[PDB]
Amino acid sequence: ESMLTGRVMYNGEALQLRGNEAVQLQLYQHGYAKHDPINVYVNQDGMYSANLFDGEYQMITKSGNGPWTSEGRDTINVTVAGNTVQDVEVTPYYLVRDAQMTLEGNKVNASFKVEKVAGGGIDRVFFMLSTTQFVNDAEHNVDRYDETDNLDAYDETGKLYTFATRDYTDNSMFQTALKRGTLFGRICIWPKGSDQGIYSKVIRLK
Repeated sequence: ESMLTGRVMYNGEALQLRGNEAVQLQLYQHGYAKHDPINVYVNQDGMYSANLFDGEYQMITKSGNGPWTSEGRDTINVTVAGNTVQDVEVTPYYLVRDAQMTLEGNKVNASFKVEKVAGGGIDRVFFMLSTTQFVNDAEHNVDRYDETDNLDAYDETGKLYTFATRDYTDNSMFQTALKRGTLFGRICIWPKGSDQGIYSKVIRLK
């Protein structure tokens, strides 16, 4: 069996997603009308891998699934002949730019800049803390902190967003992560209309 791999990307760059099983691509072998696809998951770094027999496939994003619009959505004809690469281009709503999360004693200061692509408005923004690198909207074994006011005031490319400072003095997992020297963070923009967040890269704060 061969491996079909690739990236979900925009303008040359793989997207930062919720890994696990939240974002799926579809592979069709009998035409789109037959509505019988193979499921392929996309990881937190925008990469997918599928174990397939050689042959002809049509690959497409799953309608409505992922922090992007249907712009340019169409089937991509793929010939799998041994291990094969095929990227998928999408148009995101937003990207999280210049993400910074800094540790100051027991406090965390997080900020970022908005890049507006398709746009449509920002539903919520939040950051996550974790003792490991696997951090997303559901997995965050130290904290998740959301802000939801005035987000329309940041709905423009280049706008700097600064979170309220958060103190983690009595969080045993946090204090342990400090002492073990292992604290990870991530930031998310949730676009209005999206089923999924778009993220910064994972940041190691300590």
